[PDB]
Amino acid sequence: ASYLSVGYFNGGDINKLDVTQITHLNYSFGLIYNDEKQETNPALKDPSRLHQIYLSPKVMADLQLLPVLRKQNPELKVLLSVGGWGARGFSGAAATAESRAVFIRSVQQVIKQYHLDGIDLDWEYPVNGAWGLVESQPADRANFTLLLAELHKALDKGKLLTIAVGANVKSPQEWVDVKGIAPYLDYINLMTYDMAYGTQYFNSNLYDSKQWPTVAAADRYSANFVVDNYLAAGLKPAQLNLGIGFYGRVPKRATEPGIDWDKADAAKNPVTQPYFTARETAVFKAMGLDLTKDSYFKYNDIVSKLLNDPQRRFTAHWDSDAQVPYLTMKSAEGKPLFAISYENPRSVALKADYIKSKGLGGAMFWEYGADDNNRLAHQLAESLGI
Ligand SMILES: CC(=O)N[C@H]1[C@H](O[C@H]2[C@@H](O)[C@@H](NC(C)=O)[C@H](O[C@H]3[C@H](O)[C@H]4N=C(N(C)C)O[C@H]4[C@@H]3CO)O[C@@H]2CO)O[C@H](CO)[C@@H](O)[C@H]1O
Repeated sequence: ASYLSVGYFNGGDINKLDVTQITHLNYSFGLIYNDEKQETNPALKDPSRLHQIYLSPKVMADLQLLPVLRKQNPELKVLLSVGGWGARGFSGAAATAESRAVFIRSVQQVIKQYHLDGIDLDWEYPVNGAWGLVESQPADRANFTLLLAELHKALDKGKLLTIAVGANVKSPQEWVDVKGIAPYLDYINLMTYDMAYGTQYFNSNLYDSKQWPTVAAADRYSANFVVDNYLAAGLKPAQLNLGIGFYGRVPKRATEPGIDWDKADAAKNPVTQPYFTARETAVFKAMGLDLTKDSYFKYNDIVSKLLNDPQRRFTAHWDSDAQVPYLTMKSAEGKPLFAISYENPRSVALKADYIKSKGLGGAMFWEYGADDNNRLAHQLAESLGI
């Protein structure tokens, strides 16, 4: 058996990447010129370029460096990934025969100009939108299928067409017609992370934790559960890459009450209460993580600031059921508080073992700039036999 290792790089530096350890490199992000009224990026509002791909100056400069990287690994495939969390424009781009043709024409132009091997679409998310951050409509689901079918017909034979899809149970069931789009995609990147929300402690647990259990049923996610949901929806295992996050998250449960929305009196009667005080929030703020804005910490920052804290305020632990590491910090009363879960070489190796045991097509990871001296990608490549 052979396996993929599909590495994303958030470039929009790139020379520190060891591309000998991956089969595919996705450069992130291309954006989409769009007319969504809430768009705040002034560069995307050019009406003469509506529905085309926007490349910032840094993105253009980095894409021109790709022939250098190709020398280091002549087998490497390089794609541009368009979209990302918060990226507007897909709903409109996919909506009509006119808009789709503009977008496809732009994809073809970018692949030719920068000698890319293909394109990755990272739409977060069709139908659902994303809590007011991108426009959506129920027609997104059928329109996404049309866009991918028309992209497949337009792309030169052999160029790659891939997508990234969300962990949410509703993605294969309601948002994306996975059986309908499977004929058009070389592989599908499952974003099997970002689970440390609501009442769940862990961000990318492989299985459910018993020691640190998720309280509300609708929050009970694991990478295994996500894979099973896409398989049950009809995707074949060889077409799937299990996504691995080179980062961790402080769970929302540490700082926000957790709601079980299956309760009739849900909003006023939380089932979990926050356990961070201002003391713990200030510790993270002083290290660059403002928990009022976001909750993630890159793996290299976990290593430098948390695992190697001079005053050893963070203690590393292993959850044998979730198969991922986590850190605790001591409260003012000296009690352990669950601070952050993440991925380390041991847990990355167990996810590669899982890939092999299930016959998945490979691994994907987000993102290479957050690795610690390429150690997580190296472990992934070793465990997968890359
Ligand atoms: C809309 C938004 O919030 N934008 C912010 C962006 O936000 C980033 C960031 O939140 C990143 N999170 C992590 C953990 O790195 C996420 O990263 C996510 C990608 O957008 C998704 N796509 C993939 N793929 C395709 C594998 O993984 C997913 C990844 C992890 O959740 O991208 C966003 C951009 O789109 O971050 C920078 C840096 O603080 C901010 O100035 C701001 O631009």
